Amino acid sequence: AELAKPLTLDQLQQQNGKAIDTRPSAFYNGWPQTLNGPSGHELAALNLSASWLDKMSTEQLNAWIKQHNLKTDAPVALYGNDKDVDAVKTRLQKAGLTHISILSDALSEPSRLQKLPHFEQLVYPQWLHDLQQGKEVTAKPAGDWKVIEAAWGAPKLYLISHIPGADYIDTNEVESEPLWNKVSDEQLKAMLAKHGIRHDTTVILYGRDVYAAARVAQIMLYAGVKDVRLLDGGWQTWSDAGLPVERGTPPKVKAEPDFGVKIPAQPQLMLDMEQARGLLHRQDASLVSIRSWPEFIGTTSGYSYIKPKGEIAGARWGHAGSDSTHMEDFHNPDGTMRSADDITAMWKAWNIKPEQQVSFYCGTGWRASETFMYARAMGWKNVSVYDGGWYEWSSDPKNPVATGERGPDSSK
Amino acid sequence: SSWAAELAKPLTLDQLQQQNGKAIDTRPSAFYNGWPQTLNGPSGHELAALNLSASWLDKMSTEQLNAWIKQHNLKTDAPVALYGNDKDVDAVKTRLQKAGLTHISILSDALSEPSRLQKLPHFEQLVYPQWLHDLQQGKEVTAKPAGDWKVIEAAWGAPKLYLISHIPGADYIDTNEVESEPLWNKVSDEQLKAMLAKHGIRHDTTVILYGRDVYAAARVAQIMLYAGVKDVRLLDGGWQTWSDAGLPVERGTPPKVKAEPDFGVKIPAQPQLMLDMEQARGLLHRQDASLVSIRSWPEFIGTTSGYSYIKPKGEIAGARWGHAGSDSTHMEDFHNPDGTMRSADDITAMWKAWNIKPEQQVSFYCGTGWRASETFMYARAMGWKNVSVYDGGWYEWSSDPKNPVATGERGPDSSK
Ligand code: NA
Ligand code: NA
Repeated sequence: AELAKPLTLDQLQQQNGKAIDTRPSAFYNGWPQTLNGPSGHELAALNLSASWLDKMSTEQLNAWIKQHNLKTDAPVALYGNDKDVDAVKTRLQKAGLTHISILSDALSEPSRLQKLPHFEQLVYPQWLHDLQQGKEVTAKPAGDWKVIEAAWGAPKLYLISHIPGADYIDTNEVESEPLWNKVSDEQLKAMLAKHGIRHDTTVILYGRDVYAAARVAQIMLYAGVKDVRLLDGGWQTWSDAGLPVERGTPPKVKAEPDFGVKIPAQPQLMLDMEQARGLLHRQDASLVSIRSWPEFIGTTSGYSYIKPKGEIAGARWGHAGSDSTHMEDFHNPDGTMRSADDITAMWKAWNIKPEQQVSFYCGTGWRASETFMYARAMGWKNVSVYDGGWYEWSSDPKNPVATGERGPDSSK
Repeated sequence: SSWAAELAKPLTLDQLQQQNGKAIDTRPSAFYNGWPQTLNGPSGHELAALNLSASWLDKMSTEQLNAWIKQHNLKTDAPVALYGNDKDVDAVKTRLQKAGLTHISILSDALSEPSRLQKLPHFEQLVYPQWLHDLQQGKEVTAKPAGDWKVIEAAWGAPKLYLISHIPGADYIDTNEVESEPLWNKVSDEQLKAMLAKHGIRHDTTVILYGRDVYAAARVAQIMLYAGVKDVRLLDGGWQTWSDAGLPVERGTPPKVKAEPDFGVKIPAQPQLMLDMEQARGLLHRQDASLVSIRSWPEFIGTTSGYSYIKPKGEIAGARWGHAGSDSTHMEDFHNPDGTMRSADDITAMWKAWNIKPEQQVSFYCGTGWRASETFMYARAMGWKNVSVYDGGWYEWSSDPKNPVATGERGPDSSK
């Protein structure tokens, strides 16, 4: 049961061990725990939040151990809040790790920490609550800000409960028939004015599902809202935190008829079909499929209304989830974004790399929007979404299609 | 219900793991162990997958399948997900249903992510027939020998069955060429030097051994490794697998071999792969070392010596049981129904329950070293870094009545 000898970061390194940060990911990502506090995690630290443990079965934990290459007898040094450290210690002990210490000097040198380059784009609930209350917070919006729930269709679960002061966006306001591509620049301008968004309004989006808010978020970035943020993990994190809620219909919003710049200010953030096709078979560019494996291999289209099966020939698999409405490969057990290191490694194995021009697509753009926001938070400088995705590509039977089981080599 | 016909829904590995289910790899063990099905393709199995090859099924009775199911603790109702080719998955699915498993799915994303696969760290040391045939015929193969290579059949005595048939281009080595009376220990370094030269083997010749019995070839292989042949391999499951694959064969006496008088390194280049009695005794009563008995349970408890010409009964005191087989000449505990090496995960668990672990200095012995060489070759392929054979085994140990002897039913605690 007892911990082994405490180790400094230097000693752990000399012993080829690994540091495990037991704090929630928000903090691992770069959010300081208190104002002006240390930002980020120790060099090469893994993230295993004590708060995830009740949603990790024995086999999930075993898989996480293997996937992070924890050798059975190599030292692991835990840090963070003392209850969390103890809870993680116990699980790792049951999982059969044999040399568990605390990292004694964890977080003591702010200048050697690593962070998500734009962690401030993935907010967490306590921070949003403190912002609302007028408490001084890290990376405060520069001016006006708005919080907005996004979902498909008329307000429904929002009427039962929502984040206080939250406006509501029906996804149908930003996308439509016949392709489920974004609506016109003109329609986006009307939409932005109506919800009182100017180019310098910070917009904080959340949803029951992260991908609905990400979809709206990426479109607003395209249109020209400079500061657009997501609630990491979506509404569930706010619910689980037991923060206050409001109910009923969205309150009247004051229109902002002058956006302040020409829409679209960032047109390069969205590719069309020919542009997407132009990325294929290149070392310096990647067209990334954010589709489930059965979609990628052609077992299923993933969608009721899409008849053709298969994938974009030359698309590099970026992973996704179990079907077209889930994103498990990008999520911690609490629904927040997996560690940037992990996402980076998963993408690298498929030759998808930050120096490339990278464009994500899926069935119609939702899952791709989610990975786009993460890539942006990760500091990836040339990312975009190919809106039309498989629905568009496969509408033309001349377009090259791949099917069957294959690996990274097959998308050179 | 018993007429029920819906397919259990496919599961991702993430899903199987959420539910603490079991994956079952229906491929032949060579691919389970890590051999890729295509040059540069995925290598190995999904984490903690079991191996139940479709090709074993016609050699597994109802009782054997039931014992296998129970040994791997497949709960009647817990999710089981299969993968492999369609014909194999279906054959295995049908047998598992007839044994009464009820929640049987396909693992829909099996092998889709090479980096999470598990394999023998040196799967290439345990070759399989199609690989060798392809090598012979100038095809591209995984883990190709670096330079010259030789295939060699090993068996006790002069060429018998070898004259009826053998692998094409196989030479033949009588085990009497590597070991002899009075102890049945390896012959001297000088005689090994002559043995190697006469068989055309230099330190950088890849040697591929097989026998009608795996342990004959393992015996010769481990001695060659000790001498300093760097790349030594076994045909997994021995001659029988080549015969069952229906591959071409050759007949008659062993062709002449070009002598190779210069070995190229001092023999022995790896002396630490063989222990003497004193070195073996030095492993006893340790947490960081094990002296491992690869003998049948009746040998281990003193019911029988296991041998005609060995009178004392019992076991080296403090030795740890590493399993073996039903009697002194079989190895069921290390074999699949096709004769190939049983799963590394199972062998690892079986050793661990007797406090035999990869972190230890580990030395295997038996009566005279044959079975021990077999397990040595497996632990080597499993990537165990400090393993050896204690050549003299029970025959040498018990020849001196002063050496302490253990007897009777006992567990791992009696070997601390
Ligand atoms: Na679209
Ligand atoms: Na011997």
